[PDB]
Amino acid sequence: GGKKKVCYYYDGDIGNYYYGQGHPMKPHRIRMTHNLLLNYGLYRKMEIYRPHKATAEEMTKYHSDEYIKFLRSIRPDNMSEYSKQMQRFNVGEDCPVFDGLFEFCQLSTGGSVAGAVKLNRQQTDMAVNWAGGLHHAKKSEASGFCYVNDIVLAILELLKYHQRVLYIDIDIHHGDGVEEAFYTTDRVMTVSFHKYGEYFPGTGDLRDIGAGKGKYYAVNFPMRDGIDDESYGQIFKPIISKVMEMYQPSAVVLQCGADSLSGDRLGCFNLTVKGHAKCVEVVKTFNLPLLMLGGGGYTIRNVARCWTYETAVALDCEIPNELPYNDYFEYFGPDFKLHISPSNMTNQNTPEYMEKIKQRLFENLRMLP
Ligand SMILES: O=C([C@H]1C[C@@H](c2ccccc2)C[NH2+]1)N1Cc2ccccc2C1
Ligand SMILES: [Ca+2]
Ligand code: NA
Ligand SMILES: [Zn+2]
Repeated sequence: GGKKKVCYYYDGDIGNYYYGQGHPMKPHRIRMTHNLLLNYGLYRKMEIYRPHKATAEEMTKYHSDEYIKFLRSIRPDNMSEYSKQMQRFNVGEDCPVFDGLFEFCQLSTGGSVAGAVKLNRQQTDMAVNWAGGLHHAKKSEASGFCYVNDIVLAILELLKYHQRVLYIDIDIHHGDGVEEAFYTTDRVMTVSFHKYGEYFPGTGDLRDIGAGKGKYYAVNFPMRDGIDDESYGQIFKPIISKVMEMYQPSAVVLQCGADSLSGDRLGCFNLTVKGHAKCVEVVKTFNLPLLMLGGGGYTIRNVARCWTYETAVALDCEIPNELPYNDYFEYFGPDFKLHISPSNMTNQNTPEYMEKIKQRLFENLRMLP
């Protein structure tokens, strides 16, 4: 279906935001990604834009005015004055107050909304925002290191021009904030694959299918530890194909959280970069306007590898396994290769479990008109 025009969103300041000592979320991984893909020469094939800072007006298309006013006002130096408000909005522990928190939100969000605008205007086929994908943020509360739900905001932008928008989430966590925003509408179908069972956020059971007009428009594929490329690949393509057939969206948002990779400091899946990127390849085959977003990922060398390779996939550009020299070269030792190996961990997702969950979701997809 041809090679695609790709617009890529990046602000060079993003890597300077720091969640605090010991916090596993490292915005610097976005800068490592960017530097790696520049050193592969991928800037020659795509348009690179610096996102605007999304305004409080843009954010309150979804989020409450009280919550956004709080995020814009809270700082490490006035936290004592806001103790009550911090608890109301779930800020101060997993979602710390840090210097430049609101600007981080603005840049994360600006990339996603700007990409959606570019898609709406038919000026690109794909838009990429690796600083986006903050799927846990809720209307009036922070959650799981997420403050502003850039994904929901981008989908609201797409809904100006698209009757039906499909959201797909391959982060190891359930995309609960996105699901919740659109749970009672048929104008967005949310599809999340995630680890389920004693695992954050605790949502995304098979049986959560939407409500009201949105009944059957939320799809959740709960998984166990140790899922591998072959097991994931054999459910992802059939599920997404059936979704595309039955729902017929006109735009797609794909959250590419890299915490579903093998060796992730917080995740317990066993995907390689190739296995993760196969999801991008599958979605790309439908030739629909596509917004590719970031997400989790805590082994930062593997995040940079993953999103570099997925940018190359978006561009249909073959890149060598030998990493080019770059500003973070030592982070890619001891091998200095792009691709990763799976671990020897047991896959707790038996082939029968995978088929059975698939069959249950197919029964739900038969309820669409
Ligand atoms: O990986 C996650 C969530 C965050 C989310 C994200 C993406 C991009 C930037 C900020 C945030 C990706 N998925 N986690 C939530 C959570 C909550 C509590 C203990 C560990 C974890 C890990
Ligand atoms: Ca997910
Ligand atoms: Na929905
Ligand atoms: Zn995650």
